[PDB]
Amino acid sequence: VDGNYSVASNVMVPMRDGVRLAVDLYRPDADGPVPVLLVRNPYDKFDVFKWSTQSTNWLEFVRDGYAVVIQDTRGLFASEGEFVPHVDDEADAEDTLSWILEQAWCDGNVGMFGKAYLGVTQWQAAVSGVGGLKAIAPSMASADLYRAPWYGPGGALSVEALLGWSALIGRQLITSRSDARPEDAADFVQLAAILNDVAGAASVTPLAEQPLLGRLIPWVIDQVVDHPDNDESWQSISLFERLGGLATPALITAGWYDGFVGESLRTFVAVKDNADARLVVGPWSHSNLTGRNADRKFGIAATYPIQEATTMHKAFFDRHLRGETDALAGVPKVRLFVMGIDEWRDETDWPLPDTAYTPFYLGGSGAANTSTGGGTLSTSISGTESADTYLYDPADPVPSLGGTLLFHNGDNGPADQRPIHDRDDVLCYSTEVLTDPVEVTGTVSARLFVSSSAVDTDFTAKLVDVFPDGRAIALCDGIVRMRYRETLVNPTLIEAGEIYEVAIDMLATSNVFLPGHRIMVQVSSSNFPKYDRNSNTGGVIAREQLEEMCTAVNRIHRGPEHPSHIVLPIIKR
Repeated sequence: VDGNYSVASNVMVPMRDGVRLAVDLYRPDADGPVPVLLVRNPYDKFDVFKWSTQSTNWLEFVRDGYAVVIQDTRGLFASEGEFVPHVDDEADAEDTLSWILEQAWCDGNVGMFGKAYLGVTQWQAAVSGVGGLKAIAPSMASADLYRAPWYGPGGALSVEALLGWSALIGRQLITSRSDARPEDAADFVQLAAILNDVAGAASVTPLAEQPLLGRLIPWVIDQVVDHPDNDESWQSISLFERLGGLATPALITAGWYDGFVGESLRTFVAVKDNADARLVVGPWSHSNLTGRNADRKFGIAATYPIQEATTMHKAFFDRHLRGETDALAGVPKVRLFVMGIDEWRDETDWPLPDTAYTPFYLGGSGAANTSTGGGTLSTSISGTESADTYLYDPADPVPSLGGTLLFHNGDNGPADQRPIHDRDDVLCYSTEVLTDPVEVTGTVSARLFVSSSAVDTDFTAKLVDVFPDGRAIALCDGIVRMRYRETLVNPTLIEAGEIYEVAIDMLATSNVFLPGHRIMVQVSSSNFPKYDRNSNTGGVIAREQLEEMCTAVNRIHRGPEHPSHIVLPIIKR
């Protein structure tokens, strides 16, 4: 009977090392083998409601004759072994795909889908070289775990991401225990205390001293906190350099305020030339897919469109797993939610073909400190050589507000920035009020001429849409940790007082700045706890006591000889 299926629970699948991973099998009631979809999940295969609303109505796949396999990753829930994030998923996926292809009900075509960690596991499957894997659909995910979600292209630790995710894993571990331990109740209460105040949890120094999280999951320190450089421990789990050699179609989803957005987009660029890649980018954060935020509404069309996503995935799998050559007719290559006009729009490529990478130069009379300073943005080079100066004190960092936060207030991406506009360490530069719309859609970076009294420090840049009513809405932002200014791999310190030209990777955005709005940039030296705070010492930042840290007098240089600017991807239509 078409539309009918059965579900077998806890089918144990043996890995190469003998450890068995548990899967559930959703198999259509049909004669003959069927195409198969695999989901590798660290959050309990049984608990399909926890993630499915952020993905697809995938039971439609099963009713339409796909088999679906959902697997507990190694060491979690019904699976045997020991859980350490990322390090076993390449081999475990290869073995799992091999097992699936052997089964009587598999017709030789496997795909995957899933979000975040369930999207990472698809890139880790895709590098296995198993021919039966015909397509993947990694949503809001990354193929380079240093660059997202644990560190970033700027070389700063995403501390709220680390601590928030570790705490959720700890609670998961405790809730899943066969026999409760005497300390479970208290551990559970204190993991909730981390999740209720992630910035406070991230404020304890030394950062590397994590008595609770380091005990429940030592990888927190042993891998992430102890490896601030993009070293072999990170490269060993990175998939990115191998993506260019694949020929695997990929349906890639991202969100403009999602923690993985920079790496999600880079996977699309890395695979688009060798197979059928697809891009969908909505205005979502990792945990807020509604399109509604405290001070910014994108309209109901911005709500994660799960039914259209289901239709698109099925069309995608029909083309690549069933060989239905016309299945993707009418489906665009790229589909972006363009903010400002707040509309979905089809494109033929990402980056957009006619992108004009345009410098907007920092300038203005007087000091650019606070939103009532003199800072300007202009497409013309500033005529007068000036400099803006502020004190970055690690004990008083600029609080994170919106952006791509994951667990610390991570449901308000397009956050109003006015609560930090008064800060002397927040330099503001903006255009005049616009009389014509300006569309900025693409990757965004800054090039700043900076100097410090310290031998290391951070510099941040944040792009902002100023509304007529005064709302200053965050778009995209980035950081550069000065020791990593040239390389994330082999850092060197800087000379106090010397001027450096540094790039700040500000990820990406799609926004039409409408008439009556302004384009604004904030520059500073902290963004906490989105990023951990630089100690301004050149030390091992995560091993320093707050007392051991130094303040830094930092300076942005701007003028004809130091033309600091933000590079905006301008689209004109």
